[PDB]
Amino acid sequence: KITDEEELNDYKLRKRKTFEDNIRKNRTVISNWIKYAQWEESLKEIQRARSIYERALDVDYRNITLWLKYAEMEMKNRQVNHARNIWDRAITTLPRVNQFWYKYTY
RNA sequence: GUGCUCGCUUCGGCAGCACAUAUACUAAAAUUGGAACGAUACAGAGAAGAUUAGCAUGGCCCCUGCGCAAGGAUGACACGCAAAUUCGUGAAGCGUU
Ligand SMILES: [Mg+2]
Ligand SMILES: [Mg+2]
Ligand SMILES: [Mg+2]
Repeated sequence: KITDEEELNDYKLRKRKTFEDNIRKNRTVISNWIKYAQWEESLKEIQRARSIYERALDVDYRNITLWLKYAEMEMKNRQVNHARNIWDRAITTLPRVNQFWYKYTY
């Protein structure tokens, strides 16, 4: 059982260290980024997860499920306007992926 | 500061002229922080039984070396509920239109 936010920050320190270490070794391996971003979105620290998805798109911009997870985080967390920007950037960079257009018009 | 001054003009002072033209991380300091690989306790070599030569791979880990040699335990690390977009069959019971 964790008490006041010193111990919560210690938990977060351990988890962030674990994920950043997995990112250091694998470097690519897109699931590592997705797990770390899902963990950040579960704790409503979604600016961290914006950073993680943007770093993952710096690694691999052509991976379509990564764009999908980033945009579904921003849709899910009621950030209509961020997600809308993401879909515009997604359909601009990867225009022959029809997934992006269907989900944005939906 | 020196010298020339047919300068006042004594050998005292002054006047003019010429030449000479810009050092310094400005400290004898006040401060300000970070390191060592030594002890002192816990700790003990990778490869699916045991004993083990090693050569790599990658980087927000470096050390010895002049080294684009070669060593450092194969120098160490690496050991992970390793789940990424995206579903459907058939029968039975209950309630509903
Ligand atoms: Mg060697
Ligand atoms: Mg050996
Ligand atoms: Mg090695």
